[PDB]
Amino acid sequence: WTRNPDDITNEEYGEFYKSLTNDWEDHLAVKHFSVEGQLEFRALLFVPRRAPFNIKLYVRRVFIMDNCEELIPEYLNFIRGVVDSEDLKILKVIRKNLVKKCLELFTELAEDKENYKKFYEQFSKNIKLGIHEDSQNRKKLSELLRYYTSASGDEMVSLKDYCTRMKENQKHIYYITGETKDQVANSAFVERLRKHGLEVIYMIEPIDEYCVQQLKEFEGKTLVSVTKEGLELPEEKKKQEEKKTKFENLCKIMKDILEKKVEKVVVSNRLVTSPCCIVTSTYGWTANMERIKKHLEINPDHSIIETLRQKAEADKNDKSVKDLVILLYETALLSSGFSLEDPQTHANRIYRMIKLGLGI
Amino acid sequence: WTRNPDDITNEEYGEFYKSLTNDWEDHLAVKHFSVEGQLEFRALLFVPRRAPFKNNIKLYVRRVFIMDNCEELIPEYLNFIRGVVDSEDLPILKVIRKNLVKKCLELFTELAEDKENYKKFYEQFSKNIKLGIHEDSQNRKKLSELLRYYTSASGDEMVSLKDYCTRMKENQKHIYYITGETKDQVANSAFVERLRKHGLEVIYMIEPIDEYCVQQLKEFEGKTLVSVTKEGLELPEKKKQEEKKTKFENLCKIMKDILEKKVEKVVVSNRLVTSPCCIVTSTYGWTANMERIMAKKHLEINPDHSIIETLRQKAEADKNDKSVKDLVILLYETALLSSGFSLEDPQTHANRIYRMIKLGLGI
Amino acid sequence: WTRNPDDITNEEYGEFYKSLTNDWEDHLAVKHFSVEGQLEFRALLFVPRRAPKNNIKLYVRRVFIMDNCEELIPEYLNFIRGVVDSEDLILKVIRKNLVKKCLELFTELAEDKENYKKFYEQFSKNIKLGIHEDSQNRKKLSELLRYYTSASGDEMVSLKDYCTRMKENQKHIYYITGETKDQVANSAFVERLRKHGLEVIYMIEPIDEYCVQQLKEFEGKTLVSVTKEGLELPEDEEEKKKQEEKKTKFENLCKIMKDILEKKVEKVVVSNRLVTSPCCIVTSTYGWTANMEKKHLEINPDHSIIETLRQKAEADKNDKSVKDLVILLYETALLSSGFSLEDPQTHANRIYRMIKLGLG
Amino acid sequence: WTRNPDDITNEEYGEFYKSLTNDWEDHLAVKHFSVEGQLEFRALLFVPRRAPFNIKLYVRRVFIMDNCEELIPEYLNFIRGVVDSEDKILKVIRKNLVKKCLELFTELAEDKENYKKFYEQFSKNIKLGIHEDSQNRKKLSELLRYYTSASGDEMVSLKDYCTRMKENQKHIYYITGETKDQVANSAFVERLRKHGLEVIYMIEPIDEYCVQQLKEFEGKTLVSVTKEGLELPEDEEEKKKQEEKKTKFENLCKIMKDILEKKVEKVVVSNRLVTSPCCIVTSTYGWTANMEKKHLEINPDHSIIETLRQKAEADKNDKSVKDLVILLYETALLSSGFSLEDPQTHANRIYRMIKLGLGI
Amino acid sequence: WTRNPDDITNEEYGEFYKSLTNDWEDHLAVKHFSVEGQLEFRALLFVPRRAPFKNNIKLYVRRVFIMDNCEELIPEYLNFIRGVVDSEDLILKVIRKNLVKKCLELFTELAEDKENYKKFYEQFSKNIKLGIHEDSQNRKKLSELLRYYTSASGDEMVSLKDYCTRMKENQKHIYYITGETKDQVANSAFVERLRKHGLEVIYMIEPIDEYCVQQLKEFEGKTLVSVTKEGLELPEDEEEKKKQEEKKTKFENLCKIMKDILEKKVEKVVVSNRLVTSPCCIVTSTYGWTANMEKKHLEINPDHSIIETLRQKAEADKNDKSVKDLVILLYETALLSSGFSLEDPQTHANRIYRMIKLGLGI
Repeated sequence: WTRNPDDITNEEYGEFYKSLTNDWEDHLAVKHFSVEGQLEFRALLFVPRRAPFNIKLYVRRVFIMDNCEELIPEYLNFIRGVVDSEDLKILKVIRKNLVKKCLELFTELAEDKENYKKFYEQFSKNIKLGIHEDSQNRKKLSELLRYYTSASGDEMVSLKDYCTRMKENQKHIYYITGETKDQVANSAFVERLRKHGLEVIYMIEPIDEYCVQQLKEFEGKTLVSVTKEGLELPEEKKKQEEKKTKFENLCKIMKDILEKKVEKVVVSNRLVTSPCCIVTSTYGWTANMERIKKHLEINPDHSIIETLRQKAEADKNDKSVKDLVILLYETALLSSGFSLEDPQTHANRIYRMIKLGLGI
Repeated sequence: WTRNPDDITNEEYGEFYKSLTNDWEDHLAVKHFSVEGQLEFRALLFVPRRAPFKNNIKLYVRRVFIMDNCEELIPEYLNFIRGVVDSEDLPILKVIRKNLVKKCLELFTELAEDKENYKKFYEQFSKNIKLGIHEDSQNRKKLSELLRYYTSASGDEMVSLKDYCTRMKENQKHIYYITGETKDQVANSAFVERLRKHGLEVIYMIEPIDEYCVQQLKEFEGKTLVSVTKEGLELPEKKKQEEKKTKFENLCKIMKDILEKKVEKVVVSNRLVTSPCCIVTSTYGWTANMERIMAKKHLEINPDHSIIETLRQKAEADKNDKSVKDLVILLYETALLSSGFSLEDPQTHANRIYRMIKLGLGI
Repeated sequence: WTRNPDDITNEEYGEFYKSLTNDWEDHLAVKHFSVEGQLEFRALLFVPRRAPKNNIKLYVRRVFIMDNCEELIPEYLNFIRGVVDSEDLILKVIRKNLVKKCLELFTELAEDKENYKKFYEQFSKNIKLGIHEDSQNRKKLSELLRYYTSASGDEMVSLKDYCTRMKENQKHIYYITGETKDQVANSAFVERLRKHGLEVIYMIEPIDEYCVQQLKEFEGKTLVSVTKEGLELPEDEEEKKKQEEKKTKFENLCKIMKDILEKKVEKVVVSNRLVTSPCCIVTSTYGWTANMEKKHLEINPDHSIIETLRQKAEADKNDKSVKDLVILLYETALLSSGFSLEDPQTHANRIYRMIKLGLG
Repeated sequence: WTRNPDDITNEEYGEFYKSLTNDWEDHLAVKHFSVEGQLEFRALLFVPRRAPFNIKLYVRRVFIMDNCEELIPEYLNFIRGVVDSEDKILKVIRKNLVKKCLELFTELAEDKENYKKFYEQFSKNIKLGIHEDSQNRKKLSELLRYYTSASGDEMVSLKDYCTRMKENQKHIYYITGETKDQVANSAFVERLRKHGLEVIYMIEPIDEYCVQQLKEFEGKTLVSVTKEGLELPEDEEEKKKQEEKKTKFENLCKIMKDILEKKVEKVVVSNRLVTSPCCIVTSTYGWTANMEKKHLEINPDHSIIETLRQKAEADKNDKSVKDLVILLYETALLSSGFSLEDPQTHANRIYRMIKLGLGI
Repeated sequence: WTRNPDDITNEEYGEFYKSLTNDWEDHLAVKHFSVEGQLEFRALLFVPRRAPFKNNIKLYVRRVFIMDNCEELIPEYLNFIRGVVDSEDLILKVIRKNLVKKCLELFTELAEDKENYKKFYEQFSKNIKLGIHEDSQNRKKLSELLRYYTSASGDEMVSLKDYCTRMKENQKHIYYITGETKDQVANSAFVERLRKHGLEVIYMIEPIDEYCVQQLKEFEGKTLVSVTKEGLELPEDEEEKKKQEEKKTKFENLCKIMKDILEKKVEKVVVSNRLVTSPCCIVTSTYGWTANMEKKHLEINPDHSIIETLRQKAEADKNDKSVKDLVILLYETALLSSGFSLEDPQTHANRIYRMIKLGLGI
C-alpha cells in the first residue's frame, strides 16, 4: 500500500525502508515507479547506505514470495524493496525493467557530482561485477565507473573525462592494475607514458582485474594494459627503429642467457629511469592475477643497459655479463610484482655483487 | 499481554494483528475467547481482509512461545486464520482444534448476519468454506449454511441455500445445480432450458472448487442436490412423457447404432426446449467441466424439437440412408462442443459441416 | 580404471555403464577420448538407449570430486552419462571438448541410417533444444535434424536431402507444425503444395515451434510456414495471371465478408494454397500460430460454396442468411486450423439453423 | 547504532529489545559495555523476562551473522543482543560476554525482590552451566537458590545454608526428588530434620545432573541423603549407643538378608530414621531412585522392627516372618521411589496381611 | 527385464531382490502381477525377511526409471514392501488400490501356510495393526490376518476366526485385555470369572495393541469389549441376573459408604461381576484413558471374605477409623494391582505400617 501512491515524504520512505529491512539507518536512495501495457506492476526500490556482507513479491497487493532469484541480477542483490504485479518465466520482463530503473537511479545519483562518492564508495564493486555479467548494460554501467588516474590527483574521475583529455592522436585508454595507488603510480610501466602527459588509469581493487576482461573499449577507444607486451603509443618510430637494431645483439645475448625464463627480450618503448621490466603476453595471466608468459624489456637510454651492450658486444661468454644479466631479470621480476623461483640463489648473487663493491 | 484481557479497542487489536502478520492493513474480523475445564487456553484469532497464496497460528504455553507452525492445531481449510493460542497445561490438542474450529464457525455465522458486509468475507474465503465442506464431515451441515451462490432466479445477487429451499415448488424434491466456467455460460446452456422454462431454480456453481465441493454436499435441509448435466434428471403427466419415449424409442436405437461406441445410450430427453439434443454424462464418471481443468456420455434427444421430429420421419422410412448417418453424427458432434467437450478429429467435423452447407444451398 | 585403458570390449564398456547408471540395458553409444597440452584429461561418455542438471562424474587424479557440475556440459547434452578424470584442479576448456566430441559421436552415428533411428527417436528433442541454445554449434547441429515430409512417407529425412529434391525455381523450404503427422498431412494448408509435388516438412514435436525460431534458413534457403499469411510458391506467368482474375472476381465478396466478420479477422483474401477446402485460417507473419502452449481468412475461388456465396452476397449484401453462412464458414475454419471457439453454444445454434435450412 | 551512546533511558533500551526480538514485554535486564585494548568491541546484551523453550554480530556497524555458535556458551543462549566489533579468535569475545553476564547476574542477585523473577526463569541455565563451565563453576554456584528444610516457602542460597551449619557439621546435605512435599516428608530426612541438620530439597530434574559436578561449596562436601553410609555429627559417645543397637540387630539383619536373597545387597541398622520402620538407600555410585545397587536400612527403635527381631530369632524360618520381611521390603521400595517388579503379588501379600489383621 | 516374464526361478527373484535393496539375504515372499483395463502396469513386490526401522518402490514408465521415493503409491503401513512398478501409461490412486489389494492377497496366501506364517507375522504384525488403524477400507481383510495369544490358546497365537468358532452359544462379545506381558494379563483380577466360565479372553500384549483396538470394533459382527472398562457384559442370563441383582442391593449400603470415604478418587463403587478370588479392582470409564496408557470405578467382590466382613463392619457403624483406613487400603492396593500409580506412596506406606502393627502385638 505505500508502494501504491506518490509524493510520499522522505521520512515516510525511511520508515517503510527501515521496517522492511531491519536497518537502523534509513535508505541512501529510492526509486519508485510503475510500468504499463504488456505487464503492469509497481516497484519500490531502496539503495542501503552500507554494502552487505532481498525484494518482496506481491500480486495484486497479496504477498507471494521473499527469495525470488530471476527478479533482479546478483550484481544488484543489494537493492531492497517491493514488487507488486497486477497479473496472475515472463517476469523476466520485470527483471529488465527493474534493471533499467536502478541504472537510471545510479545515473541520477551520478549527476549530483558531490554526493555520488557515498553510493560509489559502497557499490563500485557491484557496478564492476555487472560490467562483467550484464552484456546489455555494459555501456551504461561503464559510464558509472570512477577511477584514480595519473592526471586526477586525489579525485576519482570518469572515463568520459579521461576521453576529454585525450590527445589528438591517442587511440587507446591506458590502465594499470595493482595493490595500491602509490605502487602503480611509481611503477616502471608508467614512467614514459607519464613523462609525455599520457593519462594512465590506476585500477587498484581486485575486481578490477576481473572487470577489464570484459570492458574492452569506451567511446570506441580500446583499453590497453601497460603491463602487457606490445604497448601502442601514439613521425618518430625511426628514432625507435634505430634503437631496436642497435640493441638487437644484446637482446639475442640476454635471451640465450635467460634460456626458458623469458619468451623474448625486447627493446622498451615504456621506460625512462628504470633499466628494464617484465611485461606479460596479451592473452596469458598478469602478475597481479598470478596471485593466487614473460617478455623482458630493456631501456636503450639507461646507462646500466648502455654499458651492458659494450661489455656484451666485446665478449658474450663472460662470467660477469651472465651474472649481471640474471640479476637485472631477477630484480625486474620482483619489481613487476612476481615472486622468485629460488630466493636463496638471488640472495647469493647479491652477496657476490656486494663483495665486488667492497674489496676481496 | 493483548491475548489476555478484554474490552481491548479495535485499533489495539489491529495494531496487534499488523505486527503479528506483517500485514499493511488491519484485520477483517476477530474472535477472542477462552476455554475452561478440560484444557485451559486462550485464543485470539483474526480473519485477514484478503486471502493468501502449513497453518499460521502461534502456540504459546504459559506466555512462553513454543511453535510457529503446528499442523493438527487447526484444519487446512481454516489455514487463512492468523492468531495466537496460549495454553496453561500442555506437555489432546485435538481438544484445541475442536474449539478453535467451533469458534471460527461461530464467528463466520455472526459475519453472515450482517448481510451487507458478509460479501467482504465471502468474496475472499468461499474457497475455504467449500474445501471444508469437502474435508470436515462433522461441520459439513454448518458450513453448508454459510455458502452463497448465483442462481437462475437470483439475478445479480448471491443467495443462500436456505433462501433457495424457501422458494422450491410444492412437489420439488431436488435442489438443482449446474457447474460451469462462467455465469453466462451455464445460464444459456442447453441443460437448464426446460427447468428454467418451468420456473425451477438452478444454482449456478461457477468456480473450479465447486466441482470438488458438490462431491460431498449431498443434501441440504433433507433435499438432495442433483446436477443438471447428469443422466436421469428427475423433475416434478409422466404419461405425456412415456408416450414420447416409446414414440422415439425406434430412432434412439438407430442413432445409437450409427454412433457405435461414442455414446453409451441414446435417450429421449426431459430437459430440453429449444435445443435438439445434449450430452449428459453418467452418474459416476468425470463431469464435462472437470475436464476443462485438465465418459461415459449419453446423447439425449429433444422429442418436441423440429429437427428431431423430422429426423424420425426420415429414419422410420429407411435407416441406412447416407445423409441420415451424416445428420446424426453432426448433431452428436455439435452436441459435444455445446456440452463443452472436444472434437477428436476437427478436420472431419468441418468436412461434415461443409457437406451440410452444400445442401442448405442447393448444391 | 576403465577410463584409462583402450582395447576394451563392448561387454566391458556396457558392464561399466550399467553399474554407473543402474540402467538394466547397456548404452547405445560410447565415446572415450583423452586430451593433451592446455589441460590434461580423459573423458568416457555414454548415450543411454532411452531418453531419461547434468550427471557426469568429475575425477581428479582418479579421486572422485563431484557428481553434478553444471559447467561441464551444456544443458541440452544432459542425457550424456560418464566420467571426466583430469590431471589438475578452467572448466570452459573441458566443456568445449565434451561438446566437440559428443557432436563428433553424433555425426558418426548419423552415418549408419539403421542405427541413427534408434538414437534420434530418443534425443531429437535435445538436438532441437541445442539449435536454440548453443549458437556456436547451431550449424553442425542442424545437420543432425530429421523430419517426416510429404514425400518421405515412412522414413525421416534431413534438410540436405530435402534441398536436393527441390525444384530450382523454388526458393523456400516449406514446413507445417502440428500435433500428429496424420493431422498435418491432411490439413487444408498443404493441399495445393502437395498436389504440385512441392515438399512440406511435417514438424510434429512441441519443440519444433521453439526451434524454427532459431533455424531461419538452411543452405541460403529460407524456411516458410504454410500456416502463415502470404505464402509464396513457384509463380509461372500462365498461372499468376489466373491468380489475378480470381483475385478481383471475389474482390467484392472479400470486402463483404470482412464487413460481416468485423473484429474477428484482419483480412479476407482469395487463397492460393487450397485445392478441395472452401477456406482456411492463416496467422500473421509473427505473433502466435495455432500451436498454443493476427488472423486472415483465405477463401477458395474454385469451391462451389464460395462460388455460390459470391452470387448470394452480390445479390443482397445484407442477407441474414448470407451473414450467418459467412460466420459459420469462419467458425468451422477456426476449428480446422487448430483454434478453439469463443462461444461454442452460438456455433451450435448456427449449425441447427443450417440443418433446418437443408430440411424444411 | 543504539549500541553506541550511554545516556540511554530504559524506555529506549526496551524499545530496542522489542524490535530486536518481537517480544511483547520489555527486557528483564540489560548489560551494555565496551572493550578497549586487545580487541575493540561494544556489546549490548539483554535478559528476556521469560525463558525460551541468539546474538547478532556486526563488524563496524555491518551485519555479518545472526547465528554465531561461538560468541556465547550454550547455557547462556537465552541472552539476546548485539556485538559490534572493530574486526577462531571470537574466543576472546566469548570470554568477555560470559564475564559480563555473570557480572550482571551477580548484580541482579543483590536486589533480592527482583532476582526471584530472574531465577524463576533461568535457574535451569545456571545449573546447566555448573555442569559445563568449570572456569566459572564457583561463581555460578553462588547464584544457586534452593528450598531447604529450614527455609519455609522462601528459597535460599548456599552461602546462607552455610551460615546456619553447626561447625562440627562437615557436609552439605541434599535430597533430590520430584516435589517439595514429597522430599520433606521422605523417611531419609527424618533424623537430620530432628537434629536440626539442614537438608537442601532439590526438586528439578536438572538437579540430578548438576550435583554431579557440584561436589563442594566453601570447602564443604555435598552428600546425598539417599545414598548408603550417611555420616552425621556423632556427639561424643552417642556413637557407642549406635554400636549397641548395631549388635543387637546384627542377627535380624542377617536373617532378612537371607530372606531377601538377591533383591538387596546389605541389610543394616539405620542412622537416618525416626518414625519410619525402614528404607532403601542406593550405593555410592550407581543409579539413584531418580532413574529417568540396594541396601535396606532398618530402624532399631521402631516397634515393628523390635517385634520382628523377637519373632525372627524365636524362629528364623517362620513364613509369617518371611512374608512380613518381604512386605516391609516392598513398601520401602515404593516409599524410596522405585517400582515393584510384580505388583499383583505385593497386592496378594497385603490381602494376606488384611486377613491377618481381621482374622479369616 | 526381470519384471516382465513369469516362471522365473526363485534364485532369479532372490538375485533381483538383493541387488535392488542391498539386502544380504533374499526375500521372504514375492508377488508379481499385472493389471489391465483402466491403467496398464506390472508390479514386482517383495516382502523382506526382517522388519526395518517414506516408502521405496521404484517407479518406471514404459521401462524408463522415474522415481525412487514416491509416497501416495503405497500406504505408510505397507512401506516395508520393496520392489518395482512399471506403468505403461502416465490418478495413481488406482495403482495404490491394486498394490494394496495384491499385498493383502499375498499376506492371506502366507497365512494359509500355518507353520510359516509365523515368520511373516513375527516381523510385520505391527504393520498389520497400523493398517487396522489407518485403512478403514481394508480393516476387515486385515483383521483376518491378526493373531493373538488367548486364555484358551496356551502357547500358540490364534486368529479371531478361531476365537469365534469356540464362542459359547449365547456369547455376544469378543473379550480382550491389553497389558505388558502374557503372565501379567493372564493372572489379572479382571479375567478371573470369565476364565472360570470358559469365556475366552484375548491377551493383547504389545503397545500397538492399545492403539489398534480403538478402531477394531467388531469381528464377524461380534463386538470387542475390554475387560478393564466399567460395565462388563457376560452372556450369563441363566435366569441368574436375579442372583446378581440380589448381591447388588445387598451391598448397596457398603457401596455408598465406601464411595463417601473415597470422595473424589473414584467416580462410583459397584458390585463386581468379574472377580473370583480378588476382593476388588479398578476399571476405567468406557471413554477415558486406559490404565496401560500411563475416571475410575472400584468394583468389589460380593463373595470374598474381606469384602463380606467389611460389609458387616460398615453397618455396625460407618464412622469407624479402622473402616476408613481399611477402605482406603483396598482402594490403594486395587490401584497398584490394576496398573496405576499411587499419588502419594509415603502415606500408603504409613497406612501399611499401621495395619502391620495390628497383625503384630501393638
